[PDB]
This record gives sequence, structure tokens and C-alpha cells, in this order.
Amino acid sequence: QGLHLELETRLQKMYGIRQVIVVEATEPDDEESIKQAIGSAAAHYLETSLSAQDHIGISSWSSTIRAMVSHMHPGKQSAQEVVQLLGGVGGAFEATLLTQRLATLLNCPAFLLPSQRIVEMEEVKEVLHRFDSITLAIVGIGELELAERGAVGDICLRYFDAQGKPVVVSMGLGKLRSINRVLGLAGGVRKVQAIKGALLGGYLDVLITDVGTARGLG
Repeated sequence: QGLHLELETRLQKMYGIRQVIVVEATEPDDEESIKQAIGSAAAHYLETSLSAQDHIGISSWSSTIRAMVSHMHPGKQSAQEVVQLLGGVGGAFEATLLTQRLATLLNCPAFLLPSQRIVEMEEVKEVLHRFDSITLAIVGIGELELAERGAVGDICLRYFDAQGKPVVVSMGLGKLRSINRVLGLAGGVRKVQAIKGALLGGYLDVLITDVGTARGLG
């Protein structure tokens, strides 16, 4: 870790982002090697930068976040709650289980979005209620390729353009921007335009990414 401190610094200045952490993948041009390096660095970050007062939201459909969780270990309370920030219909179950797994690890409550008033409407509002308490959002960044309209990428299935302007239960982009601390976890040469869009929209406060990606952005 920490082999690219100057690159981190330039990216922080270029994009007006607080923190960039740059990791080296074992296999620098491989998507899976990249996800595992980012996830591992993410696990460590959360081990040293998480507060017991933090209310965590996670983009549970993200495989990079899946990599983070699989790199962390099991005990006293390490957070206030873990809220699932995106839910859809089955995949969906695996995203629910991931959110739960993270709450178990942190020893805290989980707020989940499982997959003619009916109780499951109230379960959804329970999670929606939590969005306003969230203090640390952890999010993956998806690439597109909506496209023809202007979108290059998404956070939580919320799409944005090349400058980060916006173009299923999930947190909105406006709500995301105001969170105390948003951790982005993303790398891959295909994601650069998407990540720059997210950076330019001001959605991220911390980005953890690989060297090649950081150089593409840089």
C-alpha cells in the first residue's frame, strides 16, 4: 500500500476530492485482481477509519463491495447500523445477504430491502427512513456500455452524465451528495469516464481505485 502518493495528490487536486487511495492489483490489467485489491484496501480503511457512531449505507449490488466484505473479519459494536441503499427483484437475495453479512461483522442492526396495503410497504419505508441518518455511504460505480440520452455511469442505479449531472428502491444522487462521507470503490479501464463523471458531480469524498484507473483519470 501507499506506493503512489503523488498520483493520489494530483487526483485530489484535479477533482477537488478529499482523499484518493491508490492500490496496485496483483494482475494490473485484470478486472477481478483489481476488484480484490480495492476490496482489500476498503476492508482496511473501514478497520481504521470507521467510528462506532457511523450509520453506514451500502450499494449492496456491487461486487467490489462484495470483495470488501469478504476481506473483513469477525466482538463489540463497530457501527450504529448498515442500510441497504438499493434493492430490486430477482441476485436481489445475494444483495440482501451481503448487507446482513456486513451488519453481522460490525455487530450492528441491518436495514434490508428483501427480494391493498401490505406489511412489506412498511418494511421499505423503514429503510427509506434511515437514508437521512446515514453518515458513511459506501458505493460502487457502474459504467454504461439512457446512453443516447446522455448517461455514462450510475451510482445505486441512479444515472449521471460525463459531468456528473443526473439523467427499484434506492438513494438518489442529490441525497448522496450531502452525506458526511461517501466512499467510492471502483477501478477498471472501462470505468474511467464513469468514475470521472461521479468525481465531477461531487458524489465522492474518498475514492479507492487501482493504478491504471488512477492514471487514466490523472
